[PDB]
Amino acid sequence: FHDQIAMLSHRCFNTLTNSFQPSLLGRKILAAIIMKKDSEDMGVVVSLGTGNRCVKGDSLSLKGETVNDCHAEIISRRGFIRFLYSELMKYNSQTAKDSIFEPAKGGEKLQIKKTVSFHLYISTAPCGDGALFDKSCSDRAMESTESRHYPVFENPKQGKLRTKVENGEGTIPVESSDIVPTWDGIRLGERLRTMSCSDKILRWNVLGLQGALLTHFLQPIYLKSVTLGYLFSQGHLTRAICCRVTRDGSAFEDGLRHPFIVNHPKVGRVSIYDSKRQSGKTKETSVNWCLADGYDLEILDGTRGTVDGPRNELSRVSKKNIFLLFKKLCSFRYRRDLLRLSYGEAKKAARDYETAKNYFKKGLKDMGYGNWISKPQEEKNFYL
Amino acid sequence: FHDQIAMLSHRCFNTLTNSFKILAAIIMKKDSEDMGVVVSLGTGNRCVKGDSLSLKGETVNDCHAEIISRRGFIRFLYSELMKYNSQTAKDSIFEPAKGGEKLQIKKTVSFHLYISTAPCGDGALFDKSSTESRHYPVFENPKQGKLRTKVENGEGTIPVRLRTMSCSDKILRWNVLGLQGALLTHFLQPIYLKSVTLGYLFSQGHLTRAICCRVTRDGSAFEDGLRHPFIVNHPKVGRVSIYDSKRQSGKTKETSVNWCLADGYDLEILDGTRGTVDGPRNELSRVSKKNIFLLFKKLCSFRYRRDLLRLSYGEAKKAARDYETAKNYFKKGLKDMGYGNWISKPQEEKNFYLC
RNA sequence: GCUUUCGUUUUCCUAUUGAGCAUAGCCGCGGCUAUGCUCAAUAGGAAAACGAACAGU
Ligand SMILES: O=P(O)(O)O[C@H]1[C@H](OP(=O)(O)O)[C@H](OP(=O)(O)O)[C@H](OP(=O)(O)O)[C@@H](OP(=O)(O)O)[C@H]1OP(=O)(O)O
Ligand SMILES: O=P(O)(O)O[C@H]1[C@H](OP(=O)(O)O)[C@H](OP(=O)(O)O)[C@H](OP(=O)(O)O)[C@@H](OP(=O)(O)O)[C@H]1OP(=O)(O)O
Ligand SMILES: [Zn+2]
Ligand SMILES: [Zn+2]
Ligand SMILES: [Zn+2]
Ligand SMILES: [Zn+2]
Repeated sequence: FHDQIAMLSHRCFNTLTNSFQPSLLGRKILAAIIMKKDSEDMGVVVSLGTGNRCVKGDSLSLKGETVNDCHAEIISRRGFIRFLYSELMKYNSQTAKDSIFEPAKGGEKLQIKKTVSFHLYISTAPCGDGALFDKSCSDRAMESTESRHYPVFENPKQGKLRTKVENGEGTIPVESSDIVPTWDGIRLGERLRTMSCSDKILRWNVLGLQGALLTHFLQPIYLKSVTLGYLFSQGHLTRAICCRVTRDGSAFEDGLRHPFIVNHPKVGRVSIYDSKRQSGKTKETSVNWCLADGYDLEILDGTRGTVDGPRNELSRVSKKNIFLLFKKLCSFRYRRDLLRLSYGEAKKAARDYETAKNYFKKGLKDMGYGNWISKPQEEKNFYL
Repeated sequence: FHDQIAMLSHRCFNTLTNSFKILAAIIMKKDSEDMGVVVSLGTGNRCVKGDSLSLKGETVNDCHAEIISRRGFIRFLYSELMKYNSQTAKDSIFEPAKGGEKLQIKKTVSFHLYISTAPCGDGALFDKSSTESRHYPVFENPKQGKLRTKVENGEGTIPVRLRTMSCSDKILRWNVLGLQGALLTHFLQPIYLKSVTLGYLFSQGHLTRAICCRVTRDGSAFEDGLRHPFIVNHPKVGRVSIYDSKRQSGKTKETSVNWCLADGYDLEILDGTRGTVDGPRNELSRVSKKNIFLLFKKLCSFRYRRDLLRLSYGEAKKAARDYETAKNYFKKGLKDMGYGNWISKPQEEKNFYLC
């Protein structure tokens, strides 16, 4: 099953970039999101991302003209958001049966179908909490019929909240670092910190894959499976994405309001590993692709968060673009009240998601993990 | 021009540190031909917490670079005014003012400011997106111009628990109310700046709004209301031609450094977290409000002014009706333009009697 | 001891400008056109070795 998913992703990517320059043959982390219409359906790759770089501290934009992280699975979810936006433009009364959404209780917001299953394929494991192991301890693949998760908590430093920092390799925890995120502080030379990968999947599961922007229109979309081409671990990943939150009993889950409930998807490894993995050859290119694009494999610069080339125009997976798509959806959905408001105010306007996020940070702090280190408030709130 | 200012400031810093990062400095120029000499110098990017507050004003609060440099310059001005006498008025930079009651600085002498980076607050609100003489600010979003308060454990600010105002705001307060401090308006006319040199960041519209031109956004109705001899100063804004192109994202030193012309080689170190001298003995800071009050009392005793020897620090500060009116009008004008409310500390901190 | 940014050395290619040597051609002893090699300056792309960025697994 996982072998089919990996072959699907690799085939789509290779058939897309067959006629491009050879300079794309270097080391790259390839991450895709594949949809399955039903159990018997073969499945089609619905979102493709590459790139392993983040903007520099000076490169940050007060008008949202950068992609803060160009990472493989992060770009994969940005393309997934673009796919969801495109589908919501496609979604209507006539194509409801073919579409991938069905209205929830009251019809205010939609949810994915139960047959339609989402599977996040990644070449390697997500950075941060999901990478607490060693290469020589990479466990093999077994076929378990049960859906029961077995997370591991052997050390108190496992499960904390971590951040990836510019110029700084690895993932650094969210300690009680009293440096409040401030814009001009960063400009004068304070490091920029970004929420890590697995720490940004805990949210996708406790809160939603759609982010806080998209929860105004659809119910939280949950991963149905995570397939890893490399660095797969059962307990570590299962803790990192779904059950680090509920280590201390159901008191965390029961407090969380519907529909923002925890969810333990199925995890898996590709049937046959890929032999080639060299430490070097890492390139600044980032390939972004959505299913609605066609044959355009957009190329970006991760050191600067913009399109590769001397022109270096605006990309399409950036906060400005995603907010333009937000405005397009609002115009399509007649969301006039939210159509004339700002960015951070729009993120906070999701009362349910905001309260769920606050409960998330409160519980993460109570279990001795950490708060939710964020960007400066004037960077997460801008106008166009 | 501005490259000369930067080189002079940096060589003076090196000269002070030969016997032994952000920087602000104030230099004096007797004339165009003269090279110029430093009078104030400071560093630092820290502010005290909410637990080290002093009811008697024994601890310095705002430990940033520009503010401590201004302080130090105030101490130099106290020493320079004390050195005045009728025998050596010609060689001194002071001359009697109108009415003969108060001194003033000479017309040829000018004061310039160099800041190694854009000041915090409204001075670094721009992303990557000396021929002139007119000031042209930029007003793009309502966020620009809002008063900001320093945060604890950080270089940045937050828009408007102990709270201190941002560096750019304070350098607006100087330009409006002069550099002469609070207790020296009895005997001294206000002293202003002439130029500003931002050696590592620069915007021809952002700094002029940060320091000078934001009190002129809604017209010239703020200068006329202010009473003479208090006027808004517009220093000439410049950037060093060749700058350090490389940005350090690592940790920095929190200790502030200060020096003034009258000190000589007595470089002083402070810790911004607490507000005391760097040392296990927990020494009293020589630039604290206590020392300023003591020097003011010494100046009144020397000048045979027994009138102000009875009053306390707060009473002496409010005794000058013109200056307090100028302050109150400045704060009201900042409030009126929708830039926020100047967070004034309670009067109990500065209302103490020496024992 | 594995896990983004700075640089140093070497190699290769493309583009622009200038000089030296040799060959073929033409015009009124002189001058001009084309080709091969060497050097000097700048821009872009690729690879190898080494060094530092801070900080947590
Ligand atoms: O870019 P992403 O990795 O997809 O996540 C970004 C952003 O993180 P970045 O630092 O990378 O920009 C925010 O994460 P933090 O600021 O907390 O670190 C978060 O928004 P919040 O700050 O409100 O949590 C999230 O938003 P969402 O919840 O919708 O997924 C989303 O923001 P964008 O939609 O602007 O990309
Ligand atoms: O010593 P500084 O850092 O340069 O600032 C202090 C103080 O500011 P902070 O308490 O924030 O550090 C006062 O500002 P407020 O807090 O009261 O708003 C104000 O003196 P006032 O109490 O009279 O306002 C000011 O300037 P000034 O020279 O006019 O006094 C000066 O006070 P000191 O000169 O006593 O240090
Ligand atoms: Zn990552
Ligand atoms: Zn689980
Ligand atoms: Zn500052
Ligand atoms: Zn001005």
